[PDB]
Amino acid sequence: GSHMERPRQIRQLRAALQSLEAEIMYGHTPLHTASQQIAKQLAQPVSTLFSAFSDQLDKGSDSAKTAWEQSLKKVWDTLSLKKSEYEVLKQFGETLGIHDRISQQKHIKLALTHLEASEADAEQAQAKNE
Repeated sequence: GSHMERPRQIRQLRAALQSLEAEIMYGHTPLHTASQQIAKQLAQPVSTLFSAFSDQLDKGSDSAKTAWEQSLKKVWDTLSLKKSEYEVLKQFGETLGIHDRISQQKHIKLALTHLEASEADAEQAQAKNE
């Protein structure tokens, strides 16, 4: 049920993106391996975003940005999110292609906070409905 599923899926995305932020920033783990490790833990359908991303990166001459965008479009219809989440997730991809280290980091944090905010909106809509 979409009102119910949406907050839960945002919460999962916030978890997974926090882990990827760390690996990008100070990890010694290749991004494809980090994403696959997350995919193994998360429930479907959000898990498939991360396994698709891992595949695209691994067997790919694609930038991380391009691999992310492609994985996002591929899985999008399986998720229970609104367009506002899509745009946030797209901005997260665009962020992977930022070369300035500090600016990239801060734009990843913005994505995460944006999801925190959308999670609240989604919980508020749910609660309104009950």
